[PDB]
Amino acid sequence: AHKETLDKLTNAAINKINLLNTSKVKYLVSSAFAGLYVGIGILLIFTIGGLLTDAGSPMTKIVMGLSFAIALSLVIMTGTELFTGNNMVMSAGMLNKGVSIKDTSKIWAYSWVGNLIGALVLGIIFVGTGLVDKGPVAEFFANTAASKASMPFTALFFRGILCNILVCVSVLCSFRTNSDTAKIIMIFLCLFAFITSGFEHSVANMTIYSVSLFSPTISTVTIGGAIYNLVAVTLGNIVGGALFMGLGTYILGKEK
Amino acid sequence: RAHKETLDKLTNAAINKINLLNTSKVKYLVSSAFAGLYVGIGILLIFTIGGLLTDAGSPMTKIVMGLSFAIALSLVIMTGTELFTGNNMVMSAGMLNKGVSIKDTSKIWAYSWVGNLIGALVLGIIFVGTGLVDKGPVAEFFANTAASKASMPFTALFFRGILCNILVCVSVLCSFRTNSDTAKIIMIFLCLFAFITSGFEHSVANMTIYSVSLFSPTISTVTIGGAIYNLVAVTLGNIVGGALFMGLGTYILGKEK
Amino acid sequence: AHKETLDKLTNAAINKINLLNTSKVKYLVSSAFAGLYVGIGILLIFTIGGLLTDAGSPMTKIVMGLSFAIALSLVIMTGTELFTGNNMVMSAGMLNKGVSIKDTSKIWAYSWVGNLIGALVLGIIFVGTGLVDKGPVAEFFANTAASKASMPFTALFFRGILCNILVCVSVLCSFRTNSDTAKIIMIFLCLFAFITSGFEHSVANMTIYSVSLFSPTISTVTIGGAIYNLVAVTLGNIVGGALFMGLGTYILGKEK
Amino acid sequence: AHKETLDKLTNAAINKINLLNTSKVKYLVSSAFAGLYVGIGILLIFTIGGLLTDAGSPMTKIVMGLSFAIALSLVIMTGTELFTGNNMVMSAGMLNKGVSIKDTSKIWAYSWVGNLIGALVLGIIFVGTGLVDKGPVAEFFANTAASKASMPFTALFFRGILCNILVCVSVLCSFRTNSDTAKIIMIFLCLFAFITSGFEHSVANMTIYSVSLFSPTISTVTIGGAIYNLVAVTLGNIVGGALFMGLGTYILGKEK
Amino acid sequence: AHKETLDKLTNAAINKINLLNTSKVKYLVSSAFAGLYVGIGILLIFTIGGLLTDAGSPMTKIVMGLSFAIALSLVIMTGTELFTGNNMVMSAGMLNKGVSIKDTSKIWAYSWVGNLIGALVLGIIFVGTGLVDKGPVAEFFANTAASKASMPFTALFFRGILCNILVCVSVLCSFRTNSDTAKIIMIFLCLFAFITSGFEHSVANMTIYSVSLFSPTISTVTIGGAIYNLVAVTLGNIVGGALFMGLGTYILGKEK
Ligand SMILES: CCCCCCCCO[C@@H]1O[C@H](CO)[C@@H](O)[C@H](O)[C@H]1O
Ligand SMILES: CCCCCCCCO[C@@H]1O[C@H](CO)[C@@H](O)[C@H](O)[C@H]1O
Ligand SMILES: CCCCCCCCO[C@@H]1O[C@H](CO)[C@@H](O)[C@H](O)[C@H]1O
Ligand SMILES: [Zn+2]
Ligand SMILES: [Zn+2]
Ligand SMILES: [Zn+2]
Ligand SMILES: [Zn+2]
Ligand SMILES: [Zn+2]
Repeated sequence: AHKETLDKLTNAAINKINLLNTSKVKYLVSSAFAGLYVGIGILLIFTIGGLLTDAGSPMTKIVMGLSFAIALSLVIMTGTELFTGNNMVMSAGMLNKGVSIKDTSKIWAYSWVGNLIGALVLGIIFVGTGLVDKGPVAEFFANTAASKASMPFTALFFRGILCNILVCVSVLCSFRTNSDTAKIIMIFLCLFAFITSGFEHSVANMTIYSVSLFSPTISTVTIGGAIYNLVAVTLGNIVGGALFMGLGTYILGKEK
Repeated sequence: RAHKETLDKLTNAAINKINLLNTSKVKYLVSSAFAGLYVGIGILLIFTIGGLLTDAGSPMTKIVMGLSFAIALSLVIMTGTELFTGNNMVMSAGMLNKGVSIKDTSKIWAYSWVGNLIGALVLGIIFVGTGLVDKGPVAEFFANTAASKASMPFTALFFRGILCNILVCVSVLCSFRTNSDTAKIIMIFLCLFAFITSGFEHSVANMTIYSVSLFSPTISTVTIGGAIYNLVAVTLGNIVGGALFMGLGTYILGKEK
Repeated sequence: AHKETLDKLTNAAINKINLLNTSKVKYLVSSAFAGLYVGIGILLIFTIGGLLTDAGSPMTKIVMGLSFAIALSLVIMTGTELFTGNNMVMSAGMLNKGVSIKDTSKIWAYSWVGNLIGALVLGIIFVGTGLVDKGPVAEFFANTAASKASMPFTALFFRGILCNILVCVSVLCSFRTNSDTAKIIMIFLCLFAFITSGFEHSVANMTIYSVSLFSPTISTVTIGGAIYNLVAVTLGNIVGGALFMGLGTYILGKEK
Repeated sequence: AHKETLDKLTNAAINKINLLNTSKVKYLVSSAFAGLYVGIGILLIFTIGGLLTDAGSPMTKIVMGLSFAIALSLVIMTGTELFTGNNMVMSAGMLNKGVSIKDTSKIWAYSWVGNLIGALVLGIIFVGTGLVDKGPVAEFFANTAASKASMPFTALFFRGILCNILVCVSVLCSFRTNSDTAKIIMIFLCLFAFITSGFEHSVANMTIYSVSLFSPTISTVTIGGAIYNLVAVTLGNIVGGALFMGLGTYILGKEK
Repeated sequence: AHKETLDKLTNAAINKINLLNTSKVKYLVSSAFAGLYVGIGILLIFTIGGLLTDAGSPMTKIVMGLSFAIALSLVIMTGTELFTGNNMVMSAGMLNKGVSIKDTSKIWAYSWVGNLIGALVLGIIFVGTGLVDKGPVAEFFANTAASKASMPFTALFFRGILCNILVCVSVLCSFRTNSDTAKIIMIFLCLFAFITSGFEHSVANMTIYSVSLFSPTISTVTIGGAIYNLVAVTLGNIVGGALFMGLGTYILGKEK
């Protein structure tokens, strides 16, 4: 049912841009929450990364992956604005003559900046719990944040592609089912996949660098490196979202 | 995107609460009691696990603990009973939405809080009578955890409670946005897995923690003035996460003019 | 929604006493099965107890509790007469003016005996499988039946209270959801909670003592010690089922 | 509600026999598929039993049980003819005046033989894969076949009884719910129990022996010993299925 | 309920060829995603194999099977064209007189070549991430591709069969249920069964070899060996898929 799906997608895009043109406050607040949601998932899996790494476990990355489902499940189940997901919706709705190229440009920028705000808000709050004053978890953040800002642009860009392919395909999946359960399971599988395989998610990283740059202990990485990671991964996501999933669902769901 | 339809569902839920309180206090407390005892049953389970595993020196203890805490909020959702931390978002949202007053909110918060506590007290007492926390790893787990929580800076507890309710209320929010019960349970399971393992603080869960520690004859790491210090700051944290975050969010996203 | 549920419970209660006043065969044959169904859960988690204990792992209690779900899941899905569950139904239905004190006591007695007959039959058959001729499993039974029969009264009594709160609250959930899957998930969590936490269920114990008594491989049993545990635990279940859940569901769901 | 189920069963029995009298091809082809489907489950959990026993694991049997769900999940979800299941269905239908005693015997004889053809075909093909040319799995196969063909008749008979009580009770559940998801979860719990507990399924054993015999590695099997196990368990199965489940479902769901 | 299913199947077949006859771009792009989706499943379970292998674990093969569901799940939920699935559909469709032999061979050819386009695309992108420049994963990819290539034709062939009997029987299931969750669960089981059992999947192998050839690590892969495996496995699938499931779902479902 590609036609029915492409239509759903396009409506989604129109609804998004409509919200933005109606209330920037509403759209920013909705995106803020999606960032805090994806971020919560990060906090869970780095807390797991810490516990399991300190204990020298081979299962660390598998378990970290199995436990990330909450990040996207919360976003999908609350109907909040996540930038990575708008990479497919805006483009798919754009090729379908439902939204302009500006519309897409505007939703991407606002959803992005909006997601960042949720991540910064979460960062400060977590930091204030003490839970990263020192120890295995605190360190797991510092090291990870360093690893990522230290990788080749090509490596990130491509990691970013494979990631948003998985994310958007689970979003597409939710558009093609009525089972909120099936929705969640598919999100579970895709995040399990993208997390454990080592792909890069622009928004989830906002929480990673948010907590680092806001933590006292963490001296390891600069703000300039956080921008290099987000930009290289962002571009990667955009490609994997718009140029693969966006264009793909349109091609499969046109009618002449 | 179905925010108006939901903010409505919320604003209605808020009304039914203050309505229930106003027609029968026996009914509102007895409900709040079963909720506290339900959230507490969840603490009995994961603290038993917390004990078996720490005594064995496993690195998976906090992970397995968070995973098993699902029963706490699941019972409360599936029975439709009054939980204080859940009303932080409902009453809050229903208030901003011109459905209930500030007086109603603080009435429901108080009666459900004091109500949940009765649930904990009854549970703890009964749990002690089972003899399961006379001695051993579990007793030691309650004893040690009770002390760690009572001896943390105010700010730490405060923020730990904020992140907790954002998760607890959001799982509730999810339940107002789906007709699948299975979907409801899963999301609760995920949100609880997150807040437990991440090390966040839930006031009504702590009532069973302190209920059991203080009531146990052999567990003295406690201090009632300590349990109060915790329950107050964590509760403050929960209200800020439930009302100022989720409550205010569900409304800002739900209005129309 | 408590009016509908309380009404719903009262109807269940009235059906039970109707079935018993209509056919004692049907009601004992339905109780025997519910006993033998819960008993099956025991045979599983004790076979699991023998293997994990003999090997001495910490997870033993946790795995056992996660595996007991089948016990009450068969009872609910087959729709058969479990004594512990009748503590809430008959209790609430009675308070709601639908059933009489005499009706409650009959349904309580007849399902108890019936459940027991259920376990006796399971025991004999299990004994004949040889699965308990000697080794970890038969040892886990022997060892477990001892401690249960050597615990102070109040301990069992309270343990029985907490058990039937969980067992009945899962039964309650199966009255508040149209999703059969959601039913099974809730039973799962409740049975996981009460098993791993070390609470006492009377019907399940009939199977424990059924095997320990029929198996040649002795025990620190002595029947008299089995009647002591079954009597003290049953009273606990009754209090937890009737006084807590039964009366609780009534108070929340009356109308004036 | 039991006549509404007892009715479903009686209709299921009438349709089974209607199929046999309409196409001995269709009924066999269906039974051979059920047999092969169940065997497929065996191939998985013996591949597991081989991996885990070799490494000396205390979890071996527990993981085996947890993974055997696929066996009956294909037979129920595809609607194919399984002998063990026909014990309760044909039995209950025969007691409810739906089908005759000769009807019950044809269905039983054919489905049984049909299931064997499935196992044989699967057995052959599996051997051709080379996965039993030598090693842990092959050893687990030949080892388990022996132990089974070496146990007293009684043991097998009683194991067969408890095995079918469980396999049939899950088949009953699938008659008592409209949730396909629920149907599966229940099959999962029932097989988990009977596998891990130590009970004997006659059709699953066909594949166990199919492989052991057709397998290039000597044996220690003796085909005359394989028949001993299949007769012992099959009879155990019949009792468990017919006398217990069949008779119980009829008794609980009559109308006078 | 096979008539209705055979009808449903014959319809899928008619739609597939219709799609191909109406737009080669739509069809190939649809097959490109199916291959890439199945490939993502491989990327996941080889990342898992690399980690657990390097840590020397006996559970590795078991954890790989449990984590492969995302492969056929993404495909069934996006409604995309996977060659191994068309072995059954086109077979049953043909025998039921909905499509021709020419129609069949076109669908087979185009999906297979379409799936390969997807493998090659996933390959390039994945290697571009550095996640296989060197290490346990990279070495795992290399090592598995070598084993597969260096295996007798008869072995690969028979494993291709059993693999597709499961891949297809899961597609058959998705045709028989309306529970989307039940569809995923059943796929999860079937992919668990064939991965852990050690069976051979043509399309999954496409990404294995796609990554082993673009990958920097030197090994014993040999292109002539990749074609030898792809061919001998492809065949195996065609047989188990068409000669087994196709013909079976036809025989059980025709009407006279
Ligand atoms: C906290 C306030 C956030 C405001 C974010 C607005 C940033 C807009 O950014 C611009 O928006 C244009 C359309 O308006 C697009 O055409 C441009 O591509 C984009 O850069
Ligand atoms: C047995 C439990 C009794 C609980 C009684 C709680 C009564 C709360 O009463 C409320 O208190 C608020 C302050 O918290 C005030 O702002 C409100 O005006 C007042 O109505
Ligand atoms: C073969 C098994 C037969 C069991 C029949 C049990 C009959 C129980 O009968 C009931 O016993 C109660 C107390 O036990 C009494 O309070 C009731 O008055 C009485 O009807
Ligand atoms: Zn349209
Ligand atoms: Zn309104
Ligand atoms: Zn009424
Ligand atoms: Zn009739
Ligand atoms: Zn037709």
